[PDB]
Amino acid sequence: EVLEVKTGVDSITEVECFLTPEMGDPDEHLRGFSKSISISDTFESDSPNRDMLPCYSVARIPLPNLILMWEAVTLKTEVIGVTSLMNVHSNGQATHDNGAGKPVQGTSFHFFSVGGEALELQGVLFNYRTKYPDGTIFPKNATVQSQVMNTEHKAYLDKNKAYPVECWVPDPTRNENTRYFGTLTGGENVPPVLHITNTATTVLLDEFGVGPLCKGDNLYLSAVDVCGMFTNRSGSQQWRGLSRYFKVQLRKRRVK
Amino acid sequence: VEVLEVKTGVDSITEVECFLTPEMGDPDEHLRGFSKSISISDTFESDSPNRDMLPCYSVARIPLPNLNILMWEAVTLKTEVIGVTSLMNVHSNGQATHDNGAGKPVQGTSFHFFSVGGEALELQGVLFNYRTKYPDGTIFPKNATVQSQVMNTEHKAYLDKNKAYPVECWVPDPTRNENTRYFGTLTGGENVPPVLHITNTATTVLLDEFGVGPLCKGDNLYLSAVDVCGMFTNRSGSQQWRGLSRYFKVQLRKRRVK
Amino acid sequence: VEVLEVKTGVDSITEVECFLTPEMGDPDEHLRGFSKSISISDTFESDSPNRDMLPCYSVARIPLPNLILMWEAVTLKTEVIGVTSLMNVHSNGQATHDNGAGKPVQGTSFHFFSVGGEALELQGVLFNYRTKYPDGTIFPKNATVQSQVMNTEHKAYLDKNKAYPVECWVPDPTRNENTRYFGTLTGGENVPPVLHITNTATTVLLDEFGVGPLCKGDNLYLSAVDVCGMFTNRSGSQQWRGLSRYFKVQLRKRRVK
Amino acid sequence: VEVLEVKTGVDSITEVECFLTPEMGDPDEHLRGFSKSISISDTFESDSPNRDMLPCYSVARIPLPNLNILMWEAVTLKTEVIGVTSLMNVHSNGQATHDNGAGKPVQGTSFHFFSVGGEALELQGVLFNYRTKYPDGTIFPKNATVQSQVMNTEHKAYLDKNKAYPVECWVPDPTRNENTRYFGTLTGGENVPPVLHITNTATTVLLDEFGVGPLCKGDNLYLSAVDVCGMFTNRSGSQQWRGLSRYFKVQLRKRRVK
Amino acid sequence: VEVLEVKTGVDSITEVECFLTPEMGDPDEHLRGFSKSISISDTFESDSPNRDMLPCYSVARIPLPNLILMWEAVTLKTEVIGVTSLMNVHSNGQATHDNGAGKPVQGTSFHFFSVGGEALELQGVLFNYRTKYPDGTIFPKNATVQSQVMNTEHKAYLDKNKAYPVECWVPDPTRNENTRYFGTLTGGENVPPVLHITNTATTVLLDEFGVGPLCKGDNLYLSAVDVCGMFTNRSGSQQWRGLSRYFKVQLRKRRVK
Ligand SMILES: CC(=O)N[C@H]1[C@H]([C@H](O)[C@H](O)CO)O[C@@](O[C@H](CO)[C@@H](O)[C@@H]2O[C@@](O)(C(=O)O)C[C@H](O)[C@H]2NC(C)=O)(C(=O)O)C[C@@H]1O
Ligand SMILES: CC(=O)N[C@H]1[C@H]([C@H](O)[C@H](O)CO)O[C@@](O[C@H](CO)[C@@H](O)[C@@H]2O[C@@](O)(C(=O)O)C[C@H](O)[C@H]2NC(C)=O)(C(=O)O)C[C@@H]1O
Ligand SMILES: CC(=O)N[C@H]1[C@H]([C@H](O)[C@H](O)CO)O[C@@](O)(C(=O)O)C[C@@H]1O
Ligand SMILES: [K+]
Ligand SMILES: [K+]
Repeated sequence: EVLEVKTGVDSITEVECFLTPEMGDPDEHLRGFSKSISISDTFESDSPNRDMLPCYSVARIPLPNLILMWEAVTLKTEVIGVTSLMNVHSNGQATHDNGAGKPVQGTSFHFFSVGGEALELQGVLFNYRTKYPDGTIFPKNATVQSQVMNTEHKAYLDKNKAYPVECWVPDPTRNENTRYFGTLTGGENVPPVLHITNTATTVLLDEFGVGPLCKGDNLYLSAVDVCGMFTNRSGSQQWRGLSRYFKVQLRKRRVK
Repeated sequence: VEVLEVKTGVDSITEVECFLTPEMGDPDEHLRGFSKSISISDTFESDSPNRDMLPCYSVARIPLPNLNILMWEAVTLKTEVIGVTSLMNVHSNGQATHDNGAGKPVQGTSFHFFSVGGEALELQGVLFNYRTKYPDGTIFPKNATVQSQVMNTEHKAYLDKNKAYPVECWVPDPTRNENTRYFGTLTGGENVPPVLHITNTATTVLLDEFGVGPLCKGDNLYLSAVDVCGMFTNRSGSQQWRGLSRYFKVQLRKRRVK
Repeated sequence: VEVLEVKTGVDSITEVECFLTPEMGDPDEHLRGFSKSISISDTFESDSPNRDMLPCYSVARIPLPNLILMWEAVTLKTEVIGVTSLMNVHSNGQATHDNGAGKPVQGTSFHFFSVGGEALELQGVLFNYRTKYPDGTIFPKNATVQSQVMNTEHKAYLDKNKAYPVECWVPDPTRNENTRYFGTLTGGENVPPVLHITNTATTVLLDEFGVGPLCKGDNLYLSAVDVCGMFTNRSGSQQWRGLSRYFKVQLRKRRVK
Repeated sequence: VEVLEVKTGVDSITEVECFLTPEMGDPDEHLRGFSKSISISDTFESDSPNRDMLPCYSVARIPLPNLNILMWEAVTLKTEVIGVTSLMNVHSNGQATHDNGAGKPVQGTSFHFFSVGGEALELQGVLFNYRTKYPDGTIFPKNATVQSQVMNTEHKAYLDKNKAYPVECWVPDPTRNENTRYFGTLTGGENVPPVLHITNTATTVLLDEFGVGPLCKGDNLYLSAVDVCGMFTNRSGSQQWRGLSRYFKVQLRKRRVK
Repeated sequence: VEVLEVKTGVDSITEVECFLTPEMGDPDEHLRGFSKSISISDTFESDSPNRDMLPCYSVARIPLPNLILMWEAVTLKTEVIGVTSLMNVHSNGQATHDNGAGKPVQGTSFHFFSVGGEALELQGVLFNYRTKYPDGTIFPKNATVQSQVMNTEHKAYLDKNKAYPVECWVPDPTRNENTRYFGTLTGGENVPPVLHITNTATTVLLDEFGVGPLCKGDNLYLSAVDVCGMFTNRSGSQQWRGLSRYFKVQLRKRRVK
């Protein structure tokens, strides 16, 4: 039972933060990058290293202690550091003789969610025989059906640096208390197109005028911003991610 | 059928929620969601695709709570492609984009399609090449002539079976389908990027201009889909179609008819 | 003419539903919907395309129930029929790369449709005024170099099928008061077809005064071109490929003076 | 001026319909609508384009019915590029896309621009390379300096002559042009596809935020255009700009002013 | 500060019109609007771009009529000036193919503008934290590996021209309450510039409460980046090319307490 919104000065609050990307971080200098990508010699021997796998980012944000629940009403969000991708001089692969370095480009996934509980995930595997590495949380008891839909693969995005992007998507059969948005753009030559502005707001209310309700006074923010790949001089390629800004406005809602 | 009032009350609404798996060909026990690698005939008349090389339309007939004249009326749809991020696996015996590079991602010709109706989707056959010999186990335009390459009105069918109706020879029949709402996009070209959006905040309203949605004959709801995302290229250069499942959530209400 | 009131009642509306087949050239008895392989002239002066290499505008004149009252075209639903046929990448096509699938239809496309109460009015514009157009086509006559940009002599009516080459003629924007036309040229050898289908989309044909095309002599004119791109066979030769277009038009009776 | 009421009555309105032809260079008696083949200087400093290699802005000054204080106010515009299908001629001395293939279509850098005003379009000069030597017979930014490569406010002109103002060194002056409405898109890149839409159902309203359109000084309407569609590549690989004409229909009404 | 009513009367509005020139590096006396040609470091760790190879943010502080009342920015018209200059494909560029025209400016672009009542607030993000940024630039200091994703130490104001490298800094979304900013990064070596011009488009600068940027000390801050892409020289060497941006801002007097 969702009842009335509380009003008055005390009745609203705001959460602001940045979620850093988790692209694999293969050494102490490579925060925001994955390990260079290697290709298995056969389909059945696919065995990616942990540091080669971008993962979902998640933050649980504590809210002012309050039945009243905080209701998330609006979101401003954008990718932070878009202009860093203009560094075309840091030992990249020249576009042609005497040219500048190739910029970050290729397959991207840009995703964010705001919810009153952890994002609920459904597993789908490109190749069910992929051996996922220690330190990741991946679909278990994979079968050939996992390549299209195996309803056994349910999870909560409840840990950082853990749930690989390629194994998991938001579960559309759940997530009633979350609003999620994502775009996959695939292809090795896809250009990043990244917009920034402090004038754009997304409303998180459903068709009944109710936003995510924050259980235990916690707000869940999740993101992925794989921008593409950086190509080194040698031709090796690494995923590159960037952080995402969130500003969420919340109001006190009475519930029964 | 005269369409009369909508029934109200707690009893008057129901939801259907499900996923339709893709039917891309499934050439062996490890390759669910993929087709056989594509081979090319040497002439038009020798085009003889194997069944497991042909993506087919997916269909589900969903029984609804029995009525009875009341009919369930489909009012809204939420839908999306499930597993979009799986296409980020660029390390599983793909063809390197260049020396030392990552594997080429799934890309190229795609068809994304879905429909919700109160009866089977009605199909019209159109053939790229009327001399194509379609394989046993598929249902395809019969008595094809050269006119079948542009329009032959003999080729009518119902999407009434799974793993049967090849995508490439059938489309929704625009002269029929009064009791279905359908939506599709073909994006052709060997290098087209998949652009796949997901969100739980988007709803499609299924009502026509008179405020009437599909009416479920015999208390059955028909959901149909194709989500050929593109082709996967193996190390050898061979290419296979790759498809993904589609989620449907449909809200229905009871409607009286006479 | 003064346009007056719309008639009402059961008898006052009618509907036209049909398809227009493409006219791409049809170079032999197996290649309906395709053109002849494209050949290139050595010079502008030697450009001499054969008839079966030239896509043409499609047109249908549809008689309406006999009726001063005129039928007024109010709405249109339209789509390209057979879009999924372009997924046949296994039929004598040039491979994308070694061991790869066949190339799909792609490259230059023209998608066009019109609904009018009389024939579509055409204006001729020539890429190359020295092109010798073939017998059996209807093309701009007395062409001069000015025909490459605008020669007002080249006026015609789209009044015959398999006759008016697409590359020679466009809708005349200076006329066509009694037609609604819509078209997009997307040029380039690698452009991807993007073809949408749905039975939920309607185009309203009324102008800014609330008046649709009025059907002179109780004839409705439908015109289309749907050159989807080119098919490349294993030799590398390329042919235009077209598809049919569905039309459903709702009409109502209108009094005029 | 003080803008007062609009006149009404049958003869309070008039229409202008015409077309503007492109001025691409016209290098010989057979090549109207094309430029000369494009060549490239050996140094930045030696850039010296031929007149016939430089597309120019098109302009027409259209006399309106004599009024006298009343002025014609331009209210709406319909406009269209004329001859878009001509670009389907891929069989006329073109460079084949690959062995045995069709000719390459017109593609690459385009500039599509149109304006409607009650006086000549006001131009600001900006030079890619301030040391470019512009040819006799063109009107170009004079006394160019390195600052002309980004902004030199000395370079002001009126679009008041045809075959004169090269496209590449002039743009509409956004600091002026209060009595004109202008619209343009530059799409740059050697493989850019032309995307040209035609319809007689699209109208642009020319009224500003105060409900006032361009007011035609001396009963003259000014129409300006550029429609460089891309480049045509011939068999040798050499490239020429190709332009097309633009149709304009403008509706005007009588406005009292003081 | 409490925001109260807008003042009316003829005296109550003003307008600012200006252009901001690009700061791409200007490697010599002939190359205003271009950067130095781009060179690539031999190792990732040794990235060390020269100052004249780094485009920077442009900023102008514009004094307003001296006035508690404050000038409130309400609307903006803006566009890139000189878009057609990119049609110069004949000035010692690299031919796209044998006998072809020169490659146009293309590839990675950043188009950005802001209007505020105080300096734009910046947050630093580094592609490579071991990049040695050159003397004469203002760049994130005490860089660590966290600087490659988010190091909140890297805060700055866009308070100087020719100083803040584009690749190091973005608008700080956690600040800028009194600024409206808009930007698009389009990355990739072959992306085509798509540049629209028109004098008919207005951006409204009011927030959801109907309040625009309020100009502290009667100064308006305008900021811009218009890196259009790269020019490729005949040798293959590449230089960033930028263009100026026009701003017209309408302001009104607002009483505050
Ligand atoms: C951004 C960056 O750090 N780029 C460098 C990359 C990068 O650190 C790794 O690829 C991340 O996984 O490393 C480059 O050098 C590597 C390792 O130092 C290569 O020379 C590879 O070294 C190996 O030892 C290895 O397995 O990592 C052997 C392998 O054969 C080498 N690979 C190649 C393609 O030569 C790199 O080029 O990948 C340097 C780059 O600046
Ligand atoms: C628009 C323009 O001015 N283009 C010229 C460029 C340009 O001035 C610089 O690249 C700006 O940084 O210079 C070109 O010639 C240069 C020198 O003027 C080259 O020959 C390079 O000269 C060097 O002395 C240098 O380091 O700058 C040595 C270097 O090896 C040379 N680089 C190459 C690739 O040959 C140029 O091509 O870059 C001429 C161009 O018109
Ligand atoms: C995803 C997958 O299984 N790929 C494998 C394919 C397919 O099994 C068949 O082509 C299906 O027809 O077969 C290969 O021999 C090949 O063609 O190079 C090896 C490749 O690793
Ligand atoms: K007319
Ligand atoms: K001005």
